Amino acid sequence: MASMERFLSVYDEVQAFLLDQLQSKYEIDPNRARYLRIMMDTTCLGGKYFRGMTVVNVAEGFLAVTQHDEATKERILHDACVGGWMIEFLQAHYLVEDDIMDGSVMRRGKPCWYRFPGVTTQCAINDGIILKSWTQIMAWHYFADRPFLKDLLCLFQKVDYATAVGQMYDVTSMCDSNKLDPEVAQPMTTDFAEFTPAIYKRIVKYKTTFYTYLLPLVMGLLVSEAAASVEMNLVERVAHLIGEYFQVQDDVMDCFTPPEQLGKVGTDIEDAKCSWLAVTFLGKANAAQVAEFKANYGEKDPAKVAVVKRLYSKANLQADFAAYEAEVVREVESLIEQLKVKSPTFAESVAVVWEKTHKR
Amino acid sequence: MASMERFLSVYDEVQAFLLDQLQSKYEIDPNRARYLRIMMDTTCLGGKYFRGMTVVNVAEGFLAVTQHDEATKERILHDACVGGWMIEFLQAHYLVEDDIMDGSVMRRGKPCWYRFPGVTTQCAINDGIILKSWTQIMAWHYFADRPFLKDLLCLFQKVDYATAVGQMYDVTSMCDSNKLDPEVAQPMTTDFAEFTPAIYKRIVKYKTTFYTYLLPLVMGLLVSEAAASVEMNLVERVAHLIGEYFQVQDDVMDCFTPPEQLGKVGTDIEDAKCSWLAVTFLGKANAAQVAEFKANYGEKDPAKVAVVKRLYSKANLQADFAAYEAEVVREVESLIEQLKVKSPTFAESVAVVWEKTHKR
Ligand SMILES: CN1Cc2cc(F)ccc2NCCC1=O
Ligand SMILES: CN1Cc2cc(F)ccc2NCCC1=O
Ligand SMILES: [Zn+2]
Ligand SMILES: [Zn+2]
Ligand SMILES: [Zn+2]
Ligand SMILES: [Zn+2]
Repeated sequence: MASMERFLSVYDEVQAFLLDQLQSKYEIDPNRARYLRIMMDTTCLGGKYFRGMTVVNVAEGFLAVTQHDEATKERILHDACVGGWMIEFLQAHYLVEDDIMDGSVMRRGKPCWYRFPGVTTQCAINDGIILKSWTQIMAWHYFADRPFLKDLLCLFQKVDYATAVGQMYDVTSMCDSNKLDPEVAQPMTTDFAEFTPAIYKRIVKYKTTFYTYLLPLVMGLLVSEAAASVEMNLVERVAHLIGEYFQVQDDVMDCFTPPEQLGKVGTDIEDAKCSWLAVTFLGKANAAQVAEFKANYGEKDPAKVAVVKRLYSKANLQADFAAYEAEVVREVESLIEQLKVKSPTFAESVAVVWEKTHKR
Repeated sequence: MASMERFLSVYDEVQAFLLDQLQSKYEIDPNRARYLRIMMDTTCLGGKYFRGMTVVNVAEGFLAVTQHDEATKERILHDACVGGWMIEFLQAHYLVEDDIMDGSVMRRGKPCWYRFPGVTTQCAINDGIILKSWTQIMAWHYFADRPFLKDLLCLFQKVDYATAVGQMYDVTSMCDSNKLDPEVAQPMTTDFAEFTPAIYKRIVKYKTTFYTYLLPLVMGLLVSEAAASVEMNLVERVAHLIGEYFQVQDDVMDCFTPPEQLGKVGTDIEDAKCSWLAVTFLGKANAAQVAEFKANYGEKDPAKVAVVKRLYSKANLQADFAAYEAEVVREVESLIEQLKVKSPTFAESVAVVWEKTHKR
C-alpha cells in the first residue's frame, strides 16, 4: 500500500474512533459530534502532511532493513500513521490558537477556524484545546500496550511544552526584555537591540523546530524501536538546523510571496516580528537605513510597510540568504554524514527531509 | 507538619523547579522567567485549594491506617502535594482560557489574567497553554519512577478531555442542537427545549465534576497505592453527585449573591446560560411565565435581566432547591455507606468533601 493512502485511511479510522468514543463514553449527541467532525476535518486536513508523513517515511526506511513478520510490518506502519496524526493534530491545536492570538484572517487561502460564522472565538479556543487532547486519546488507545508508550508520551509533552515556550518567545519578540511586566502595557522596542541572530534562532528553535522536525524524526524512531540506531544529539542538531532554514524561508515569503500563493496576506512587518529579514537587514544597515527602518517598522500604515519592503529590496538580502543557504547545505551534509556512522537508513530519511525542505 | 503549609511549601518547590528548568534546558532569560513566575502566581494562587488539598487529605487518611516508614509517609505526602498542584494548575489553565472565551472581567475580585495590561489575549491564550503543559512537566519529573505514573497520566488526560468536552456542552447550551453548524452564525434558542434537567446534568458532569471531584479523589487513591480499597463505580457516582450539587450552588449564587461577595458581576442570564435556575424555573412555570422568560432571557439590557430575576424570585425556587438538597443529602449518604464496605477511611474522606461542599 502507498504511504499517503495508508496515512489518509488511518485518519478516517482515528476520526471514527474518536467520535464513536465520544458517543459511547462522553454522552455526545449527533449534532455536536458532527460539529467536532467538521472542526477536525477543517483544522487537520488540506496541508501537505509533511510532519506526519515523516514519521511514516522514517518507519518505512527501517522496515526495508529489518526482519519482521508481515503482521509486524503492518502494525509498525499503523503506529507510524497514528503517531504522524498526533503530530498533525498537535500542529492543528497550535494553528487554531495562534490564529486567534494573532488576529489572523486566512490560513491556506481559507478563513481561520475562529472566523467561521458558527464557530467564534469562544468556541474556537476550546476546539483547539480538544485538538490537543485528542492527541493523548489516540496515544492511550492505540499504544496502550506498546513498549515505546512511555518514551513517546514523554517526548511528545516536551515538544508540546518547547512549542508553547517558543510561542511566548515569538509573541514577546518585539518587546524589550527588561520591560516585560504583566502590570504595564508593553511598548514596542525602539532600539531593536534584541533583533539579533542568536535571539532569532532561539525563537525559531522552540516555536517550530521541535514539533516540525525533531518530533517527526524521533517518533519514527520510537515506533520502529530504533532509537539505538542514532546518536540523539545529532538528531537534535540536525532537526534544529533544518527547522531554522524552514522558518527563514517562511519569513522571506511572508514579505515577498504574492498573498494568493502565500495563502495569507503577510503582516510580519506590521506585527513588528523578529523576522530573518529584519535581523539580517539590521546586521548590514548604515545609520540612516537603521533610522528609516525604526521610523517605519511595526505600523499598520501601508505607506510605512512599503518603505520597510523598499529598504529590504535595496539592501540585497538575497545575497545574505544564499550565503546562509550555503552554510546550512554544508552543515546539514556534515550532520547527515555523522548520522551514517550508526544508521545509513536514518541518515537517508534525514536527507529526504532536507530535500523536501530545501526545494518547496 | 500541617497539610496546608506542606502544600504551600511544595508550590514554591515546584515553581523553582519549573523556572530553573526553563533556564537550564529552554534557554529562558530572567525577564521572561519573571513574567512566568508572576503568571503562575497570579493564576494558581489565592483560591482555597480545595481540589489540590483533597488529594493530600485522601492520602493523609490512608497514612493513618497503613504501616509505612517515616520516609515513605513523607514521599506519599510529597506526591500528594505534587498531584494536588497538577490539579490546581489544570484548573488555572481552564480559568485563564474560559475567562478569555467568555469575555469575563473579574474573577475572585481581581481582573482576569488576560485583562492585565502587560498580558493581553495574545499572550494569555498561550500562558494558559503553558499552565496545562506544566502539569505534565511536574508529573514526569516528580513521578518518573513511580508505579502509579501510567495510571495517573491516563486518568489526568481523560479528566482533561472530559473537561474540554464539558466546556463545549456549556458554550453551546443556548443553541438548538439541530442548528449547530460551523458555517452558519448560531442563533440563541427560542423554544428552550434543551433546558432540561438531563441536559443540564450533562453540562455540569463534564465541565466541572471530573476535574473538581473525581480527579482529586482518585489522585489521592493513586498516590496512596490504594485504588483497591474502593469500588471505582461508586467513586465516580459520588463525585458526579457532589459535583452537580456544587454547580447548582454556583448557579444560584451567580444570580443572587452580591457581586462584591461573589468576586464577580454575575452574567448567566445575559449569557443565556443553561443554569439550574433557568431549568428549574421552566420546570414549574405557566404559559405566561414561560413567555415572559423567553422575551427577556439572554439580553444584556438590565431592565430585561431584572425581569428574569423577578420571575425567579416570584417562582419560589428556594423550595425546589431545598428539595434538591434533601435528595442529594440522601444519595450522598447512601454512597458514603456503600464506600465503607471496602474503605472506612476513603468513605470518611468523601464525607469531608461533602461537608466542605454542603456548607461554604
Ligand atoms: C528537555 N530539554 C529540551 C528538549 C525538548 C524537547 F522537546 C526535545 C528534546 C529536548 N532536549 C534538549 C534539552 C532538554 O533536555
Ligand atoms: C473514559 N470514560 C469517561 C471518563 C472520563 C474520566 F475523566 C474519568 C472517568 C471516566 N469514566 C466513565 C466512562 C469512561 O470510561
Ligand atoms: Zn503567532
Ligand atoms: Zn511566518
Ligand atoms: Zn465559560
Ligand atoms: Zn457560574
